Amino acid sequence: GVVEEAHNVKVIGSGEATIVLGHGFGTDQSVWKHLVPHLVDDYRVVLYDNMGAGTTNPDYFDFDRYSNLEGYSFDLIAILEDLKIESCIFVGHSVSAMIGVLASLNRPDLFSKIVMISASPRYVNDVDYQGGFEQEDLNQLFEAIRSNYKAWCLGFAPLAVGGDMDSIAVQEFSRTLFNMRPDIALSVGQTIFQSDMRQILPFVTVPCHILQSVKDLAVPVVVSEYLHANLGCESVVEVIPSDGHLPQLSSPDSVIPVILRHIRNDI
Repeated sequence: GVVEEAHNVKVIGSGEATIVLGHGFGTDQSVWKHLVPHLVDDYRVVLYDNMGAGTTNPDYFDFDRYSNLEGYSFDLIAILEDLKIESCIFVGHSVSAMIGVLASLNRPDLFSKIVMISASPRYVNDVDYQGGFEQEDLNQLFEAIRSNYKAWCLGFAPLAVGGDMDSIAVQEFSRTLFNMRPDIALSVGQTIFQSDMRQILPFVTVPCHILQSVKDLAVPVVVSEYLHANLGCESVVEVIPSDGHLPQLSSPDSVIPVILRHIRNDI
């Protein structure tokens, strides 16, 4: 199918119990490689890539469509409808947590639970909210992307992944970052880092499990609490004693058991 080719959709197993996993900026569905082995016995598992990932065709990246996170949420519902999925657990890494939230506002019936890893509704600080970034440092970030994309990827990957700067996960993320087309990377980085989901959190109704590393470049721990306090749905937080924004890839021994408990157990 067109949709499923374009998003590199992969479906493993069958049956009603279904889990759909959405990745964050700069990576692709391979971020889930240490989680999926533990899901396939119990669930139909659905993997897909966001439009604009380096594994996707840049001719399909419609700048107007993806200038709002809504564009991605429409892609997610389309995939679910294409696959005839009437209900799933959705696991959203980084921006995909907010993409799943938006999709659940339009179609809450499609989701029984959202499990967020490394989520944030707002990165920019204001006098009454800490998201982790001042606008001036975002401006410098974007200028670096603009001036030398390879150099930016090499410097950003170790910061994002955390841990040892020479690790396999840092190398993997370095590689997936650099596989994006530089103009798409710049555009999507701006859209995500300038986003603001805070105002819609009270309207969420699907239960949410809010998971993050205690040390995350892009997600201060107070953001987990902000999500918990302001989401309209039932929610639970668990901060993991791990480092990094992609901790399911880089620290699976400590992280995967936590994710599995939240998938397998309801609030």
